[PDB]
Amino acid sequence: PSWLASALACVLIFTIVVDILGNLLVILSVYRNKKLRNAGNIFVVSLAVANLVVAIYPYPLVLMSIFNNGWNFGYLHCQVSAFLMGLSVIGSIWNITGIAIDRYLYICHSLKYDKLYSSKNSLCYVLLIWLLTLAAVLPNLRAGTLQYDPRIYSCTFAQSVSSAYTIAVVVFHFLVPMIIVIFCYLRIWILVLQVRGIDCSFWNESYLTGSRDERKKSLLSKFGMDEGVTFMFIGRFDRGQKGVDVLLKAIEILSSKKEFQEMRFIIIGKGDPELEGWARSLEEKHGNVKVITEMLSREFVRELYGSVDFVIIPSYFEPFGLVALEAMCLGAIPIASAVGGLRDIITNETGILVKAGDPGELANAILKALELSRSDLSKFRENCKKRAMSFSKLKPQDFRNFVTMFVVFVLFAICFAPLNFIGLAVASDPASMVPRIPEWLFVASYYMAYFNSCLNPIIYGLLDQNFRKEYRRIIVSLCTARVFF
Ligand SMILES: COc1ccc2cccc(CCNC(C)=O)c2c1
Repeated sequence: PSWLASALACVLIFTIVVDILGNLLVILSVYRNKKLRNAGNIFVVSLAVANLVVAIYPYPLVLMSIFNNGWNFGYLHCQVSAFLMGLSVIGSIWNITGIAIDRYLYICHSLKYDKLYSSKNSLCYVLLIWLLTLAAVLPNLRAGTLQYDPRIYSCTFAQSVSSAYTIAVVVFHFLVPMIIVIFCYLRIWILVLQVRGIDCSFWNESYLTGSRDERKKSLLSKFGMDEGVTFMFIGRFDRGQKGVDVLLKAIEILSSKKEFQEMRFIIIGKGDPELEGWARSLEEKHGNVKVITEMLSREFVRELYGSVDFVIIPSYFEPFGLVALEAMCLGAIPIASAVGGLRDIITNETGILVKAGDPGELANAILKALELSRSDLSKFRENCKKRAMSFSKLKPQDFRNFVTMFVVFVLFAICFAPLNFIGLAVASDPASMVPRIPEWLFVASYYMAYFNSCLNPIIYGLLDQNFRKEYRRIIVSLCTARVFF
């Protein structure tokens, strides 16, 4: 391990150099560029400062202590260096949490409003984060959980001092931010796919001829049934995916009610033959229920969306649910299950939301849909059309910034995943897990987390076009001089 000592010194030498130069460039680039001068990027400046703190005083002492093979400085120099390392690591994960919340609210704001998301309170949330990070690192001085570790030649937070302090540090300052951020970028990725998936040039009301009342009367006549509140279902027949079984059980509940005579049902799909029989059974017993097992054209489905009054989406698990959004394009008021994706698309103003897997509540939701006059429906169709219109509005946008900030988080998660995992293993039995954990695994977990501090500016340049432009802009301005001929 003689060479392993010099190699460890190189990793830090690289980190210190790239951090000091790189994160200083990030601070300048945001102030210099008008494109990067937005309020939502105050967190980026705050995260870069957190990265700079460790390369100025803690890391340099750790670098000497590799060569010295011990702590040749005081106890205050150990307690303070461990403290600034805390504010940095804890500050970095909460700043990344801030950006993840900021960017999720940004897509939601651009959907509901024509004006861009201002990020007006960005400076206040940064100060709140630093008051939170200080409140978590500060009690480690009095408890005495900060001490030198010879293996990693540094003064850090010892995971073997108090297991209660480590479990709280792993849950509240790693597992808690991780969940918040993974959920945020999950909801962003769905909304970007919904923007991608919609086609306002195909699913357009223009393609339809006469009035909705005339087109509904025409569609119902061809199916052999008179005028009424027409409901539609479209999707494969399955016991626990698209929930055709929930709809079928609900029609039976409604068949006895005097309100059923004023209803019309057009079920479309194919799957489980038992469900296919159940549907055809009600088609016989009731003349207001029509089943289509055949595959209908995208052109005809578009005409159906434009003619029917409602579209029932009783799906158990629907992640995107473009069908709900496609129906809204042609004024079909959706009645859908409160599932992830459908919860995003359907507003309380646009459609009716119901609990997934309940035929009772769906029957009452279909009843609520029936207890609505021609005047009430016309505004609901308008809102449905306006909501689908806002999704296509975001199509020309450059979603490249969301990828960079996601890569920033992804890399942070890789660097600190072993350190927080070892911290849980050590928390089980501190006396037993000290030799049970391999030395290479302990050293690698710590130095990965150290290298992370210089990673963020390298990522900004290789992915964000505006950052790469301003890096060369500042570099050339200080290299080249001014002279007169
Ligand atoms: C919890 O507070 C601190 C205070 C100082 C630190 C200094 C260096 C590194 C860490 C993270 C090590 N925590 C885990 C759970 O692995 C610190 C954490």
